[PDB]
Amino acid sequence: VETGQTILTFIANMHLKRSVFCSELPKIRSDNIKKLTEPCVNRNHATIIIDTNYKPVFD
Amino acid sequence: NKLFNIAQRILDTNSVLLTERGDHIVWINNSWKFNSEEPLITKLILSIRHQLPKEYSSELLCPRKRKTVEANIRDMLVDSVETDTYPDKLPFKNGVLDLVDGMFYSGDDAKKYTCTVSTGFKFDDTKFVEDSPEMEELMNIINDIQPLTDENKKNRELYEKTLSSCLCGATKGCLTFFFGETATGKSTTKRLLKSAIGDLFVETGQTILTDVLDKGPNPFIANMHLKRSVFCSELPDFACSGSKKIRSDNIKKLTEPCVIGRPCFSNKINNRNHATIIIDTNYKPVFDRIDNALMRRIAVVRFRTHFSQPSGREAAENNDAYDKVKLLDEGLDGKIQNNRYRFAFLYLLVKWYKKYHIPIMKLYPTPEEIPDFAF
Amino acid sequence: NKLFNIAQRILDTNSVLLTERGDHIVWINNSWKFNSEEPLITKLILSIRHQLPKEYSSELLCPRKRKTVEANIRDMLVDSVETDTYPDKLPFKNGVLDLVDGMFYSGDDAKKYTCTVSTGFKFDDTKFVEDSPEMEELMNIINDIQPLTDENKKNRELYEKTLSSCLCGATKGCLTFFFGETATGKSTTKRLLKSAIGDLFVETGQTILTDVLDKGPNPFIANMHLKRSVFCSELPDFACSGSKKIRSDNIKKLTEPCVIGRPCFSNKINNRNHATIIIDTNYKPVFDRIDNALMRRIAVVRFRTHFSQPSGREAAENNDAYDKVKLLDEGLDGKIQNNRYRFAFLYLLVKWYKKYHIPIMKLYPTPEEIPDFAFYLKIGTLLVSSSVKHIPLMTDLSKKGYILYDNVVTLPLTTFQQKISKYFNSRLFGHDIESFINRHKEYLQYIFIEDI
DNA sequence: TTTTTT
Ligand SMILES: Nc1ncnc2c1ncn2[C@@H]1O[C@H](COP(=O)(O)OP(=O)(O)NP(=O)(O)O)[C@@H](O)[C@H]1O
Ligand SMILES: Nc1ncnc2c1ncn2[C@@H]1O[C@H](COP(=O)(O)OP(=O)(O)NP(=O)(O)O)[C@@H](O)[C@H]1O
Ligand SMILES: [Mg+2]
Ligand SMILES: [Mg+2]
Repeated sequence: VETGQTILTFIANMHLKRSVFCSELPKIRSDNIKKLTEPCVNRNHATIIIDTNYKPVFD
Repeated sequence: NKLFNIAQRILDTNSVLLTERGDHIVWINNSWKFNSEEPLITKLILSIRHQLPKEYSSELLCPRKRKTVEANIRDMLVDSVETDTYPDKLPFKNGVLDLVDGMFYSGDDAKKYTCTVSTGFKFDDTKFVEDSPEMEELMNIINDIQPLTDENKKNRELYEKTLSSCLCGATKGCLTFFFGETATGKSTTKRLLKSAIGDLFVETGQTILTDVLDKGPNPFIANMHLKRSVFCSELPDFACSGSKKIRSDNIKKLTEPCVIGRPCFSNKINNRNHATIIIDTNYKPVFDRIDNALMRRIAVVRFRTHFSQPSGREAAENNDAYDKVKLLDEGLDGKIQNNRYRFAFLYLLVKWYKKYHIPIMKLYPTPEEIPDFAF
Repeated sequence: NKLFNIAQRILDTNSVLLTERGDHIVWINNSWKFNSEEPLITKLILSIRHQLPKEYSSELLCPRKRKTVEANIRDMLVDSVETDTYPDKLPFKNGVLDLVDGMFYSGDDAKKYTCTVSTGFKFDDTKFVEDSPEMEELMNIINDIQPLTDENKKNRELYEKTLSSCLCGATKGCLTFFFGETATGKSTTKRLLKSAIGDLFVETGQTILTDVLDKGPNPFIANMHLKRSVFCSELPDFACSGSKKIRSDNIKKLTEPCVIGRPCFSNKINNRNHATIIIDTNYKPVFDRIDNALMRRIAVVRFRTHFSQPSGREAAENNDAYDKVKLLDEGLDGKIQNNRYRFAFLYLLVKWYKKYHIPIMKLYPTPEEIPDFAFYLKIGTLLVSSSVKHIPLMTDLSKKGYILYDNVVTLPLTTFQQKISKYFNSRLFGHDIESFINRHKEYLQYIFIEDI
């Protein structure tokens, strides 16, 4: 699954997928980061892989 | 048992098929059709009654038994066959026209290409020639909107390539902007396109570019399924106070082969993107995020001819945004509305397709036309 | 079998059709009717039972067997048809009135023009005459609201043209503003028009102007499908604070032949625009952005006759917003509501349509009425744009402050500011001048007319 | 269930 600047900054399009891709990180909303770790938010089965162009800055 | 054999015989003719989305497509009157709010399977059961044997035909006249046959058919349909896999076929209400050669297929020949959408009108091979005065009148209309001058050569070619892309059913990698001032012929071009392709043409609202799509039913997105041309007219002056500056993420989704959106009282959320998306603009677009991905997704076609009235002619000739000034035809919107140029603009589109989009179809961006992309 | 034969003879008469929007239109009582929540097909089956032989008519008295016939009918209707394609036909509840002629058609003659809308009242030829002693009173009313004088000559003609175009089932390219002070006759004109065309007249809200048209269910715009006259009322002085301006985005959208907007619990997002859109005003409208594409779609009709009570008459004869003052008629409002002038006004509209909108129907704008367009109108006659006709004249252009830059034509910002300060002050157009400078910003390719 | 509501 591909998704941009929505999950970091689609609940149905995250269920049972083994991988979720986010691109061009345009903060990163660390509260959202903590949410994707838990198995239940639907069930999380995805190695959420992010590709970046520049060094990211957290909140 | 007898109604089970009727359903099996109907299924043996491959006139009902199931799509991965969940549609039931029927083959009535030389055209594949699907509709979630119309008894299309029963319409086929009634029409197919002439091909079944004599004793099986009388049983199909009672409506109640036709729903029994329909239930049997819907239970038989477990598999799912891919549809609309031919990007160089033009579906009409009575056949399919090949865009590489000039051959038109009607009947079982057109059935091989599972074209579930259609133009909505029949193919009449009497005006699809080149001759007849409709073509001569139309060629004057087009040559005034986009003159054949050398400075317009690249613009005229981009104009031809974008319009001929509406014939090809496939995913298009660019979003074209029709830029011009008032009375430039953009809406005339759109209305000519609509009569040429008919039901393969849909107009959508502004929320497909400025508003987040994922919320509730979205008929403005669900109606673009398999359409080959989407027009979003009247781009507002976002470069002002109190406005929404399009959206750079929507363009990424609108270029993807799959678009998410569901109709009312329906669960089908996947739509296939086959449309050349053109936006009618008096102002060139601006975006919240200018990325590198956005660079190869936008093309601009500029209209620089003013169709003025005899009263306001002198002022028009002293305008920078106009290269030619012509005379407005009051009785021209009526001719387009009555579909007079339906099969002449269609021939022009077919010729442009044969010249440009075979054997490879692709649209290229023109980022050196937007002030924002200059930096 | 027997109920299948009945359904086939019903389709042989072509009394039920399927439209491109999925609606089943039926031909009952000399009119094409459609309704998404009414049993119109079974209504036709019961009504049409008299044209069937004896053995078939008796089986149509059972509601259960009329549903079987209806179910058979919907299965045989596979192809759509085009509807409402004749713009010069006025459909009534019992026929269609030709506008190019005075002919009225009722029967199979009116069936050819598949007009799915109608006024909703039966046409009366005994009142559609001319003499009609109510017509004298109607002439008295109309000649007061829009007097027949030399000063109110082009305004009276525009008034007649706008009201006549409400009979045409085609797309109108202009939006008309009924502008006047209080008690000038705008609502009387609206109520007279509503009485004459009936259900072809619809009253809509203010959202269709000042908000987006496609943000989910918007019944205020989906009710204008196939309507020939749309009225908006009382824009709340948009030039003042706490107001949302006209949003010229919708003005161009409302002119297009198709307007995007959907009703509740439906996916029909395309509506056909056949409407003359008229807005009653006490103040001139103000738009968010002024464009040449906006000045091409605006017309204004002025109302300048005051109908006052005897007490406050003298306070109205000294007002510059009124040209004439007349006694208010207290019983006039109730007479219009009773459709007393229903057919006299219709005869007037048909006569004016024959005078103005034949053979080509088109509404023209009046940019010289809106005060917001004055700046653009002045600039249109103040400047010449770029080049080509002026390169050989640059020898005489060395003086008068003209310089050379980028080898076409140039003018410094200070020079243009000083020059434009000499034609009109910045007291009212300072923001307008700044907006023009910003939009056309440094150098400015523009040449004065007097320097040519 | 969509709209209504958030
Ligand atoms: N080749 C032509 N010859 C004569 N009249 C034409 C021609 N092309 C267009 N017109 C007319 O010119 C008018 C303006 O065309 P239109 O399609 O509205 O352009 P437009 O740019 O979309 N208008 P706008 O929305 O203000 O930008 C219409 O009445 C057309 O019928
Ligand atoms: N020709 C006429 N002779 C006498 N009275 C008339 C005439 N025309 C209209 N009236 C009456 O004059 C009154 C005021 O007219 P009205 O239709 O309310 O204009 P108006 O512009 O809508 N008022 P306002 O909403 O404040 O702008 C009403 O009671 C009408 O019935
Ligand atoms: Mg236009
Ligand atoms: Mg009023």
